[PDB]
Amino acid sequence: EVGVQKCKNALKLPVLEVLPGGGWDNLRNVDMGRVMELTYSNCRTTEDGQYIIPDEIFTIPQKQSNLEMNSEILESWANYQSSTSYSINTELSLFSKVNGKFSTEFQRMKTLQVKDQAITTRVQVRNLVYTVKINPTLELSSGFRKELLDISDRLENNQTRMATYLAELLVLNYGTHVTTSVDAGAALIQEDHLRASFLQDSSRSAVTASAGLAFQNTVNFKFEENYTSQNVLTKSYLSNRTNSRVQSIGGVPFYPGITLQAWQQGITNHLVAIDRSGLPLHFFINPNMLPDLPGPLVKKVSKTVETAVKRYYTFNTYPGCTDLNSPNFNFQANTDDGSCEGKMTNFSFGGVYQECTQLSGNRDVLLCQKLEQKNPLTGDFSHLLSQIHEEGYNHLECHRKTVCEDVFQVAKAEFRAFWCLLFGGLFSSKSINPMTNAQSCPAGYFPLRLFENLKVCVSLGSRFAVPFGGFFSCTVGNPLVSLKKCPGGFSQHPALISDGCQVSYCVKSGLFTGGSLPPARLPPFTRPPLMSQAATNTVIVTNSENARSWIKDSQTHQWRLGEPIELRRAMNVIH
Amino acid sequence: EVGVQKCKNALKLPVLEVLPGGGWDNLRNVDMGRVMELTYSNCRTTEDGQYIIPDEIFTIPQKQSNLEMNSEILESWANYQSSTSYSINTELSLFSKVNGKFSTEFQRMKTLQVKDQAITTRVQVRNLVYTVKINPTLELSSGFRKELLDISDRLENNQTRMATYLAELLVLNYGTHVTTSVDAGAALIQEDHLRASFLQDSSRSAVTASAGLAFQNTVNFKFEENYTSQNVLTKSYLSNRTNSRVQSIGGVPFYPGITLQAWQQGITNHLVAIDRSGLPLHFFINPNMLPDLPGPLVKKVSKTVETAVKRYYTFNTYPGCTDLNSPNFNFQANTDDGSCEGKMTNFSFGGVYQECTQLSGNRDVLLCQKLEQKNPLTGDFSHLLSQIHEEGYNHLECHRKTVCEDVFQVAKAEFRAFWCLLFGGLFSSKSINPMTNAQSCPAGYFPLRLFENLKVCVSLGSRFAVPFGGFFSCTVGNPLVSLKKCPGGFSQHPALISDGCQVSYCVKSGLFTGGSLPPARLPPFTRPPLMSQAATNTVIVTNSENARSWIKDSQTHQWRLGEPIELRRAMNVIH
Amino acid sequence: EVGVQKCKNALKLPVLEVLPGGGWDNLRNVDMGRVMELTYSNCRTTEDGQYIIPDEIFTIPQKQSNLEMNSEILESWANYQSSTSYSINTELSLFSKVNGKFSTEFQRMKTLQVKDQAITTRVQVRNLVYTVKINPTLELSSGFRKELLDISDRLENNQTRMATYLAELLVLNYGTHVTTSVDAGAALIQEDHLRASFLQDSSRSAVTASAGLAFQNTVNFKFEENYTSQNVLTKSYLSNRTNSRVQSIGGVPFYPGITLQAWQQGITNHLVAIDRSGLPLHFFINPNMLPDLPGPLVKKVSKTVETAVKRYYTFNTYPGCTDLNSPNFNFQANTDDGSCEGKMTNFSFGGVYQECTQLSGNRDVLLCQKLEQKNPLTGDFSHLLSQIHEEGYNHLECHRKTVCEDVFQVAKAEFRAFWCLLFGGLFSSKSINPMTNAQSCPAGYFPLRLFENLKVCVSLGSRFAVPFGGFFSCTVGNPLVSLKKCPGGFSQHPALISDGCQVSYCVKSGLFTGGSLPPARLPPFTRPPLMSQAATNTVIVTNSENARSWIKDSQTHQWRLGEPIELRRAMNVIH
Ligand SMILES: *[C@@H]1O[C@H](CO)[C@@H](O[C@@H]2O[C@H](CO)[C@@H](O)[C@H](O)[C@H]2NC(C)=O)[C@H](O)[C@H]1NC(C)=O
Ligand SMILES: *[C@@H]1O[C@H](CO)[C@@H](O[C@@H]2O[C@H](CO)[C@@H](O)[C@H](O)[C@H]2NC(C)=O)[C@H](O)[C@H]1NC(C)=O
Ligand SMILES: *[C@@H]1O[C@H](CO)[C@@H](O[C@@H]2O[C@H](CO)[C@@H](O)[C@H](O)[C@H]2NC(C)=O)[C@H](O)[C@H]1NC(C)=O
Ligand SMILES: *[C@@H]1O[C@H](CO)[C@@H](O)[C@H](O)[C@H]1NC(C)=O
Ligand SMILES: *[C@@H]1O[C@H](CO)[C@@H](O)[C@H](O)[C@H]1NC(C)=O
Ligand SMILES: *[C@@H]1O[C@H](CO)[C@@H](O)[C@H](O)[C@H]1NC(C)=O
Repeated sequence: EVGVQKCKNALKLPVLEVLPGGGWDNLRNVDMGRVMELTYSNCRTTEDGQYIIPDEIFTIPQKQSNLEMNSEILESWANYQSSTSYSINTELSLFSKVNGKFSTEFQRMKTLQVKDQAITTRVQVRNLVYTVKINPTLELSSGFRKELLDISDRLENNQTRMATYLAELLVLNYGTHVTTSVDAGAALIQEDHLRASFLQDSSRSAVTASAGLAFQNTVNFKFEENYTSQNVLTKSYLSNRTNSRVQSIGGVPFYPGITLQAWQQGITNHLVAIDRSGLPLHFFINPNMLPDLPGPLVKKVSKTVETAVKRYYTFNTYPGCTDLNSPNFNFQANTDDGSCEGKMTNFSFGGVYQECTQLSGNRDVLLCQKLEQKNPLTGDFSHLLSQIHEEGYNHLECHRKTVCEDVFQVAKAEFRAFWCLLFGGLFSSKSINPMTNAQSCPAGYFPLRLFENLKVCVSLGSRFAVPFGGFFSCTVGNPLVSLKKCPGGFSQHPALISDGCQVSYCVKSGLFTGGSLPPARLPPFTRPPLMSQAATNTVIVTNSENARSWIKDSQTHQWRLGEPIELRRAMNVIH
Repeated sequence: EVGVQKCKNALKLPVLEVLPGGGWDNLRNVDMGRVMELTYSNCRTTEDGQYIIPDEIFTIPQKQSNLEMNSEILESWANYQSSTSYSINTELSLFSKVNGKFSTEFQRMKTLQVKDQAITTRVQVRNLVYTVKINPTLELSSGFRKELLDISDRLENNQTRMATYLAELLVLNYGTHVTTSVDAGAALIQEDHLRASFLQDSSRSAVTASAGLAFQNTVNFKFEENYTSQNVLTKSYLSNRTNSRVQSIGGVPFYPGITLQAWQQGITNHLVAIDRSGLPLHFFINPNMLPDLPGPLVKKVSKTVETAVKRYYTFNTYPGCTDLNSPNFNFQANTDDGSCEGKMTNFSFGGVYQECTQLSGNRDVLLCQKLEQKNPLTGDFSHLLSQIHEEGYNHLECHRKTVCEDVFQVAKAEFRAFWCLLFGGLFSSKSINPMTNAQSCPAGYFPLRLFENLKVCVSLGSRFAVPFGGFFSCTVGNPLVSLKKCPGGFSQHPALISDGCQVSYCVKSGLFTGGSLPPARLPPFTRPPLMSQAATNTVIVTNSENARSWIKDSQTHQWRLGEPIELRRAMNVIH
Repeated sequence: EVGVQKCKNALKLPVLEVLPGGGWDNLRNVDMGRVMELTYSNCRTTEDGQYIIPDEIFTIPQKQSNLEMNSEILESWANYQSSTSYSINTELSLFSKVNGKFSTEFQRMKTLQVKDQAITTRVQVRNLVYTVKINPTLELSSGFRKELLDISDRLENNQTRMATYLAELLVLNYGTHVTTSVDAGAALIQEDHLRASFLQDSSRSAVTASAGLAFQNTVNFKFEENYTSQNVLTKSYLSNRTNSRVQSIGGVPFYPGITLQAWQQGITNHLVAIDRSGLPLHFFINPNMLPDLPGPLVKKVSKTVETAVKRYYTFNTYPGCTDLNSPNFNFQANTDDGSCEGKMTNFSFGGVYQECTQLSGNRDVLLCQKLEQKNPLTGDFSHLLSQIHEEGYNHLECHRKTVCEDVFQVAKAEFRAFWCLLFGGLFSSKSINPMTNAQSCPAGYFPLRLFENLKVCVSLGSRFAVPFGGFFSCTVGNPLVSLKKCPGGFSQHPALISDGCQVSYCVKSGLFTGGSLPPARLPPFTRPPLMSQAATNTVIVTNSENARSWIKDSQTHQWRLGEPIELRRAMNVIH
C-alpha cells in the first residue's frame, strides 16, 4: 500500500524492468549497484499505458524493429563492438581501449579468434521499444549517499589511508559509471566463426548474404533439415565454420523452430537493456548532489573516487604484442605496445638481494626473519621501491586480586628490494608460476623471496631456462630498454601490486604468455590500514578565494555557513 | 486522481505518446530532456476521440498513407537525408553540414558506402496520422526553469567560469533544439547498398522498380521463397547488393510474411515520431518565458547558452578531404575542405619545448615538475597558446588541548607550448596513437609531453615515420600554409581541447585517418572551476537606454521594478 | 502472518529460491550455511512481478538463452572449468589450483580421463534468467554473529587453543567464502569422453559439430532411433567414445525425447544457481559488520578465521607428478611438482626410534607405556617435531558418614620422533596401508609405532619391499633432496596431522599412488583442548596509536568507549 505495490494494486499493469541510474562497471560490462534514487509516489506510467515507471524517469517511444539480411564481419578483437553496451564502451575517455575487455562476451571472441585463426560474423534481429532516461534534477540513493559521507569523515580526521580504502570499496560496489539512458528491447543474434583463409578468396557479398539466409532458416524451420540455403557456396561455408551459436537477449527463450513472428510476440513484458549510455562515477559527486556538505570538501571526495577509478583501469592494462601472425605474440595483452618487430639480446644478472630495517625496536614479533634475503652467489646482500611493512601485535598484562588489559601496538618494518642465473621464472602469492602452472619452482630451483609474498625460482637446469628483461615500477623504469617498457622481444607481466604500486618484470618465455585470459583484478588493491592515526576533529572549513567558511554545530550535527563574529569566536579556541 | 490518471480513469482511452516541447540534440538526432511543461488539467482529447493530449497541445488530423513503387537513390553521405528527422536537420543554420552527422543511422550509411564503394537505395511505406504542435503561449518546465535561474545567479556574482560551465551542462541535458512540431505515425523502410559500378550501365528506372517490387515480396510473402521479382535483371541485382536490411519504425515489429494489410492494422496505439521541426534552444530564453527576472539579465543568459551550443558544433567539425576516389581521402572528415587535389612538400622541424611559470610561490605542490620539458636535441627549452593551470591544495594545522582547521588555497601555474625528428605521431589522454592504436609510443620512441595530458612520440625508426604539417589553434594559425587550415596533402586532427581552445595538428600518415568514426565529443569541454572568485552581490540592475531599473528585496526574495526615490536611497549604500 | 508467509498470502506468487549471502566451500563446491540475514518485511518482488525477494536483495533481469552448436574440448583436468561455479573458483587467490578439486563433478572427470586416456567434450544449452545480488549495506545472520562472539570471548580469556578450535568449526559450518552474486537459471549439458588418439587425426571442427548435432538428436527425438547425425564420421565417433552422460541442472528432469521447446517451458519456478561469485569469509569480519565490539578485537577474530581457512587449503594440497604419459605419475596429486623427469637413487636407513618424557610425575596413568619405542636393530633408542601429549584423569575420594568429590587433573607427557630395513610401508589410524589396503602390515612385518596413532611396517620379505625417501614436516625439511619436497622419482604422502602440523613421507611404491581419490580432509584438524587455562577477564581494551579505549560495564553487559577519568579509575584496580 506504500510505494511500488500501491501503484500495482491501483493500475494492475507491470513495472518497467529496464531502468537507468544504476552503477556500471565499464571493464566487465556488468551492472553494479544503485546510485540514483527511484521512488514511485506519483503512479506514473508510460504514455501508451503499458508500464509503471519511476517519478523521475521519462521514456521516449521508439517502437523500432531492425531486420538484417547480411551478416557483419568483425575483423579483430582489438576493435571490439559489444552489441549490448556499445555506446557506453566507446565513449570519449583516456581508457577507451580497455573498456569491455573483461566482459564474458569479449573473452569468448578473443579466445575463438586466436585458437583457430578465425574471424567472427554477426547477424541479428533487433527490437528497440523504448529509450529510458533520467531527469537532470535527480537525487542520490540513500545507500550511495551514506558511503560518500563516510569518505568525507575520514578526510576530515586526516585518515587518508582509510579514505583511499573506502573509495576503492565504492568502485567495487558501484562500478566506474552511472547509466543515464538505457535502450529497452530485445535482440536475437547469431555469431559464427569462420576460417580467415576462407575470407580472402565478390567474396564478401556472397558469404554474408548466405549467413543471413542461414540465420533465417535456423529460426523459421524446425531442427528437421528443411532449409533453403543449401547450394555450392554453403558446402564450403559449413566446412570453414569453426564455431556457431545463437543467443537471445530478452523476449522468450530461443529454440530452433520458433518463428520470427512468434519470437516477436513474446517481447512484451520481457524487455532488457540492449544499449546504454552514461557518465563517469565522479561526475555525480558535486555540491549540487551533496547539499549538506561544504563546497571544497566534496571536490576532495570526488578527487579521491576519481583516483580509485583510474587505478582500476591501470592495474588491468596489459601492454604487449597484439599482431597474431608475428612471433612473440602476447595472448594476455589487451593493449598494443609497438614491440611486434623486436630483436632479442640475451643478457644475464648475478642475483637479487634485500635488506630489512625496523623503525621500531621490537622484542615481540622480530620482523627481520622471513623479510631479508641475501644473494646465493655473493653471500651477503650485494632499488625498486621503498615501502613500510607494518604489523599489529598484542600485549596482555594482569594483576592478581583478576582483571586485565590489552594494548595494541604497531610494529613497523621497512624493506628494500634490489636487482644489481637459472630460471624460473617467479611466482607471487596470488599468481602461479607458468613454468609449472603450480605456484612452485621446477626441479633444481629454490625460491628467492623478493617481496612479502613473492618467490623467484633460481637454481641440468638449462632445460627450464627462460631469458630475462629487467624490473620496473610506477616510479622507477629500467635502463635496459628510466623508461617503463620492456626491451624488444620481451613481454611484461605484473608481480605483487603492493600499496598501489605496480611492479612488473620482463621475460621471453612463451609459456608465461599462453593459457587462460586474466580475470580482471578488482578493488581493493591494498589491505585495510591498521588505523595508525588519531582523529583530528576539524570544526571550520574555509577557502581563501571566496572568503566563505563552514562551521558545524556541536556535537557534529550539521554544517552551516559562517558569520565573521562566529569565526573569530571559534578561531580563539582554534588558534 | 490528479493529473494524467484522472483523465485515464474518466475517459478510458490511451495517451498520445508522440509529444513536442522536448529537447533535441541535432548532431546525434536524439531526444534530450523536457523543456516545456505539459499538464493534463482539462481532459482534452484529439477530435476523433482516440488519444488524451496535453492542454497546450493541438493536433492536426493528417491520416495520410504513402506507398512507393520505386526506391530512391541517395548518391553520397555528404548530402544526408535522415528519413525520421529530415525537417529539423535541414533547417536554415550556419551549421547545416554537421547536423545529423553523429546519429546511428548516418554512421552506418557512411561506413557501408566507403567500405565497399556502395550507393544506398531506400524504399518505404509511410503513414502520417497526426501533426502535433505546441501553442505559442506556453510555459517552461520547472526543471528547465530552475537550471536557467542557476545560470542567472552565477552571472550576478561575477562567477563567469561557473556560469559557462553550467551552460554546457544545459546543452548536455537539454540538447541544442526544442521540437515544436512532431509528425506522429509509422514507417516501414528497406535500405539496400549496391555496387556503384552497377549503377552506371534506362538503367535507373529498371533498377529502382525491381527494388520496390522486391520490397513488396519481402513483406507480403513468407520466408519460403515464392517471390515474383525473379527475372534476368534480379540475378545481377542480387549479386551487386552488398548489404540489405528492413527496419520498422512504429507499429508492430516487422517479420517477413506479415502482410501490408496486417502491418497497417497494428499502427494504432503504436505511433512514433517520423518527422519533427523545431527552433534553437536559446530562442526560448527571452523576457516573455522568464517573467520574474530583469530584462537585460535574461539576454545575458541567452547569450551564454548560445555560445555553449556553438562550441558543441565547432568541437565536432572535422574538415578534410571527402572525395572518395582521390588519394589522401580523410574518412574521419565530415566537412569538406577543398584539399582534394593537394601537392605534398616534406619539411621537418627540430623539436618542441615548454617552460613553466608559477604566479604563486608554492612550497607544497611544486608544479614545475612534470609540466616543463626541454628539447632532446637542443638541451634546453629553445607560441601556441597561453593558459593558466590551477590546482587546489590543503593545509591542516592543529593546537593541542584537539580541535583543527583546514584551509584550501589555489596553487596557480602557467605554461607555454612552442614549436620552433622521428615520428610518431602523438597521443593525448582521451585519444590514442593510431600508429600503435594503443595510447603508447612505438619501438624506439620516447614521449614528449607538450600539454597537461598530451604525449608526442619522438625518437631504425624510419619504419614508423610519418610527415608533419604544423600546429595551430583557435587564435593562432600557422604560416606553413596566420591561417587555420593545413597545407595541401595533409589532414588535421584535434589534440587536447583545453579550456575551450581547440588546438590541432597536421599529418600525412594515412593510419591516423582510418579506423572507426569519432563518437561525438559531448559537453562539458572544461573541468569544473575551483571557485576562485568571491560572490559580488548585485542589488540594482539597470540600463541607460530605457532608464528602467530593477531592485530585488532583502533578502533576495524577488526582483521588482524601481522608483526614483528608492534608487538614490539604494545608491547611497551602493555609491 | 509474520515474515515469509505474510508476503505469500498477500501476493500469491512464489519466492525466488536462488539467493546469495550463504556460505560456500570453495574446495568441494557446496553450499555451507547462512552468513547474511535475509528478512521479508517489505513484500518486495522482482520488477516483472514473478518472485518474492528479500528486502536487501536486488535482481537484474538478464533473460538470456545461449544455444551452442559445437561442443567444447577440455584438454586436461588440471585446468578445470566447473560449468556451475566457474566464477568463484577462478578468482584471484593464492589457492587457485586447489579450488573445486574436491567437487563431485571434478572427481568424475579426473577419473574418466586417467582410466582410459580420455579427453572430455561438453555441449550445453544455458538459460540465464536473473542475476541476484546483495546490497553493500547488509547485516550478519544471528547464528553467524553468535559464533563470532564466542571466538571473541575465548580470545579475551587467553584461551587461544579453544579459540583456534572454534574458528575451525566456523569453517566446517560456514565454508571458506560468502556468495555475493548468483546467476539464477537452468542448464542442459551433455558430457562425452573420447579417446585422446581420436583427437589428433580439420579434425576438431568436424568432431565438435557432430557432437553438437548428436546432442540435439538426443533431446528432440525419442529413444527409438530416428537420428540425423548418422554418417561416416559418427561410426568412428561412436566407437571412440568411452563414456557419455546428459545432465539437467534446474528445470524439469530430462528424458530423451522431451523437446527443447518443452524443456524451456518448465524452467519457470525451477531456477537454480548456474554461476556464482563471492568474497572470502574473513572479508566480512570487520568493525562495520560487528559494531558492538572493540576495534582491534575484531581484527584478531578475523585473523583467526583467516588462519583456519588457510589450513583447510594447505592440508588438502597434494603436490606430485601430473603428466599422465610419464612414469611415476601420481594419481592422488592435484598440484604439479616439477618432479616429472626424476632420477631415482636408492638409499636405506637403519631404523626409527622414540623417547618419552613426562613433565608431570604421574602415579595414575603411566603414559610411558605405548608411547616410547626403541630400535629393533640397535636395541635402544639410537628430530621431526616436538609436541606435548596431554591426558585428563580423575581422582575420587570419599569420607564415611557418604558424600564425595572428584577432581580432574591434566597428565602431561612429551614425545620425540626420530629418523637417523624392509617395507612396508606404514599406516596411521585414519589411513590404511596400500601395500595391503587393510590398515595392517604384510606377512613378515611387525608395526613400529612412530606417533600416537601411526604404525610403520618393518620386518622372504623382499617381495613387498618399497623404497624410501625421507620424512619432513611444516618446520623441518629433509637434507635428502632443509627443503620440503621429496627427492626425484618419489611421491609424498601425508601421515598423521597432529596439532596442526603436517608431517609427510616419501616413497617409490606405485601402489600408494593408485586407488580412489582422497575425500577432502575437513576441519577440525585438532582434538578439542582439555581446557588447561584459567579465564583472565579483560576489562579494558585499548591501542596506543589512536589512544582509544574500550571499557565494558559490570557485569559484562556491553562494551563502550572510554573517558580519561574512567580510565585511571579503572587502571587503579588493574594496576
Ligand atoms: C576453407 O576454405 C577454403 C577456401 O578458402 C576451402 O578450400 C576450397 O574448398 C573447395 C571445396 O570443394 C574446393 O573446391 C576448392 O578447390 C578449395 N580451394 C580453394 C582455393 O578454393 C577449404 O576446403 C575450407 N576448409 C575445409 C576444411 O573445408
Ligand atoms: C556487379 O555489376 C556488374 C554490372 O555493372 C556485373 O557485371 C555484369 O554481370 C552480368 C551477369 O551475368 C554479365 O552478364 C555481364 O556481362 C557483366 N558485365 C557488364 C558490363 O554488364 C557484375 O557481375 C556484378 N558483380 C557481381 C559480383 O556479380
Ligand atoms: C579410435 O579412433 C581411431 C582414429 O583415431 C580409429 O581408427 C580408425 O578407425 C576407422 C574406422 O573404420 C578406420 O577406417 C581407420 O583406418 C582407423 N585408423 C585411422 C588411423 O584412422 C579407431 O578405430 C577408434 N577405436 C575404435 C575401438 O574403433
Ligand atoms: C596529517 O597526516 C599526515 C600523514 O603523513 C601527517 O604527515 C600530518 O602531520 C598530519 N597532520 C595533522 C595536522 O595531523
Ligand atoms: C596467556 O597464555 C599464554 C599461553 O602460553 C601464556 O604463556 C601467558 O602467560 C598467558 N598470559 C596471561 C596474562 O595469562
Ligand atoms: C570407584 O570404583 C572403583 C572400581 O574398582 C574402585 O576401585 C574405587 O575404590 C571406587 N572409589 C570410590 C571413591 O568409591
